Amino acid sequence: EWQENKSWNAHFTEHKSQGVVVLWNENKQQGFTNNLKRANQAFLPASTFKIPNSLIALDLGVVKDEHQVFKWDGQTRDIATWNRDHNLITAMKYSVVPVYQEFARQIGEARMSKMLHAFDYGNEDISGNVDSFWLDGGIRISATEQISFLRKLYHNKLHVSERSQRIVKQAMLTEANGDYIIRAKTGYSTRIEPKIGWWVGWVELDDNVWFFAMNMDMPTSDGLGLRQAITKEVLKQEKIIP
Ligand SMILES: Cn1cccc1-c1cccc(C(=O)O)c1
Ligand SMILES: [Cl-]
Repeated sequence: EWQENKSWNAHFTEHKSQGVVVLWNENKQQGFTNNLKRANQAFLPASTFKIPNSLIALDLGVVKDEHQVFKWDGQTRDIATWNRDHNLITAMKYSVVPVYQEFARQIGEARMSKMLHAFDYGNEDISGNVDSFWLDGGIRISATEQISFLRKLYHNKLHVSERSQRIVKQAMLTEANGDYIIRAKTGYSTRIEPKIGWWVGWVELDDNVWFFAMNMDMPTSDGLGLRQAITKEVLKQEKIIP
């Protein structure tokens, strides 16, 4: 069941923004969104694609473990944090595209396509460059499809090893305190209109899990912090976090 709560739109209007937040109450098997239509609109995943990409690279042995160092190729890029060595944890933390492009090249088109089909991921279309299709290719996924994929990951039900799923969930760790744990991944799609920002993941509580997927229009990088801030405003309104 899906329920529409337009009162969350105030959190977007407050910041002259437009977007969608989708929540799923795992215990109750109930979903909530401010915009049912946009919740099912499929967009490029951009760096949220680092979740499946990590899973595939680990299961195929392209990445050995979360400590393997992927050395910087020496090309100075516009993101300072990318011009350094990384492991899986830091590469997800800083959304280090060039590390994941190398992964994708080693995975290859055929294994990439097969895995995404096995994951039931979005429209399963990797058309484009094997090392950029999640940024400017044919793959599309909606906020509700992100949640359905993440639920499989949470439960170790994806068709990769349990170990691979455990490592990626570790790498998704974003915030933890005495009240909740957030495992999540941001995205920023700039190469093809509409430019949007993503945040997808879940909130672990003592006795429930709330999955979330949000996206919002992002004409400039100035608003990127609104991805987390708006989501948290919704979570606070629903009393999921303090
Ligand atoms: C600052 N920036 C401009 C374009 C892309 C980025 C960027 C780099 C690293 C992480 C993130 C993020 O969304 O978390 C964004
Ligand atoms: Cl952890």
